[PDB]
Amino acid sequence: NSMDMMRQACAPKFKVEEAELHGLRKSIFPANPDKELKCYAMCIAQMAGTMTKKGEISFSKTMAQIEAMLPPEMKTMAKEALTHCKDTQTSYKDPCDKAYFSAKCAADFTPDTFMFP
Repeated sequence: NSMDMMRQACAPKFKVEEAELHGLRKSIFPANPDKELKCYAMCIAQMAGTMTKKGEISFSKTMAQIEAMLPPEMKTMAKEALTHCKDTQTSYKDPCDKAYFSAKCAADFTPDTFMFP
């Protein structure tokens, strides 16, 4: 898994622990997480290349990634979720918030669908 290779790259850098991370991997995103957990989600986005140097999330890149990565029969639902959640980042100034709440929006929209490293 480049999923586990992504978590392994980011996790040691943040004050996060296995229970938190297990939760995200299972599409469970608390509404009020530690800042460190939000910044872990940002680290993941950066490594996947979905975060722009200005600290915004690329919808077009995230969409392209789903298209190669998800089971064929999950793709339309995952695309609907990303489309719906596209604007979520625009309500947060902090780039850790943008990345974390973007993923939470998608995870909430269609549970048991996304793979969060």
